Amino acid sequence: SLFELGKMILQETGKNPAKSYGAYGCNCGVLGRGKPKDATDRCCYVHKCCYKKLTGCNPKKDRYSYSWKDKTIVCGENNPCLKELCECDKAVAICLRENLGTYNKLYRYHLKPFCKKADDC
Amino acid sequence: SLFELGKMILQETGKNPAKSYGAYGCNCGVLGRGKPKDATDRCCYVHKCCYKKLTGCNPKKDRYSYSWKDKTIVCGENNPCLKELCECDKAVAICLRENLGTYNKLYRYHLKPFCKKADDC
Ligand SMILES: CCc1c(C(=O)C(N)=O)c2c(OCC(=O)O)cccc2n1Cc1ccccc1
Ligand SMILES: CCc1c(C(=O)C(N)=O)c2c(OCC(=O)O)cccc2n1Cc1ccccc1
Ligand SMILES: CCc1c(C(=O)C(N)=O)c2c(OCC(=O)O)cccc2n1Cc1ccccc1
Repeated sequence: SLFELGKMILQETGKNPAKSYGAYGCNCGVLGRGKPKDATDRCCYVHKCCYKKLTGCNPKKDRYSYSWKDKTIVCGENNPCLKELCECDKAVAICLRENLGTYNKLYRYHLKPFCKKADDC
Repeated sequence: SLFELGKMILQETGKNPAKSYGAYGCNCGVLGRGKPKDATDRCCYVHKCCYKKLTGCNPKKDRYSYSWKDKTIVCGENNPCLKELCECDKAVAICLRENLGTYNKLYRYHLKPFCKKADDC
């Protein structure tokens, strides 16, 4: 669910998830996908496409189990779809931390309606 | 949809919706409901309970028709669920504008794990 995603982003990046990523670029936060503005935006683009493949469950509301061992997100879920969901969330949290170096505050509250259309997932 | 909701909030409050309300208190933004911190937070609490009473239409993705006539939000929508959805969004936009006087910047991006569980709607 969005709860576990938010905890993951806070654990990996150390940043408030909705502040730094609630409306970043054309893909982070609300209002679907668009042409990525930068590397951080592409993390959210990939993450949204990760959600679109979850054909057997529901990413926004389905809670899953994960652990924080050796400063690493570990998805211990036995259910295959929840496990696939947890790995989507873990990937974007790692991706967002890995691209903090090119984070641009000018994209933090980006006017998404004027974004160029995105390619199909 | 979030498009209409965001535009309603801007027209009523004069504030940008994601920057000022994308994460406020315990109820504004994603991550569900919680014990509200103030009157602004309670607007989003009531708003989410309003969404729960809807009759099948998707509050996030479904578009509806409304007009800004004589500085008033008018829900001309005729579909019963989309009309109620429009009325939910108009209510929170008015609520946030009515309570701007106690808008506390410290509750912006309020850490959402912080919050106590909310009462049932
Ligand atoms: C980058 C963070 C993010 C999403 C992403 O991880 C992303 N843009 O991919 C995402 C999101 O994406 C899933 C989807 O659109 O279905 C939907 C809604 C909000 C979304 N926040 C903001 C947020 C998440 C969790 C706690 C607090 C704020
Ligand atoms: C689409 C929702 C939205 C914003 C978003 O949700 C978004 N683009 O992120 C946003 C906005 O940005 C959030 C922020 O700056 O706080 C600023 C101002 C208005 C904003 N409307 C309403 C709107 C946008 C474009 C045309 C007509 C109405
Ligand atoms: C108060 C603003 C708000 C929501 C509310 O109005 C609120 N928390 O009640 C809400 C929201 O709530 C509906 C729900 O949780 O299903 C879900 C996701 C984002 C939400 N933004 C932020 C936003 C909305 C529209 C344009 C730009 C930013």
